[PDB]
Amino acid sequence: QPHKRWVFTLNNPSEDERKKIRDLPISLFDYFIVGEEGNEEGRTPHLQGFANFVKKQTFNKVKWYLGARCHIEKAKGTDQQNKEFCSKEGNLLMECGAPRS
DNA sequence: TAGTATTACC
Ligand SMILES: [Mn+2]
Repeated sequence: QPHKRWVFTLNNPSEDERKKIRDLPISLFDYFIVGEEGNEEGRTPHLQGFANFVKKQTFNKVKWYLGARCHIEKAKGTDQQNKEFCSKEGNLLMECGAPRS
């Protein structure tokens, strides 16, 4: 049930929610990336994220760390694929660690 | 899994 690797989307993040995530300790993660997306024409600003935790984490622990309003899923793709997907719009909020095999 | 949404990796 608890799982090491999760993606997340957070739609219309507020400055508070961005700070919560910004302020996460980097010791929590083997790899973590968060991109700001959805800022272009007629479209929803959101965080596009991926977390590879040091330890496996339950669904509700992940929501505690990242925020109540996040949509989260067990990651099916590799760290590298997620790194590319969450970097695709060119405005990264944070990235720490390195992608893992 | 719940929450926010059409954004969400393979
Ligand atoms: Mn996106």
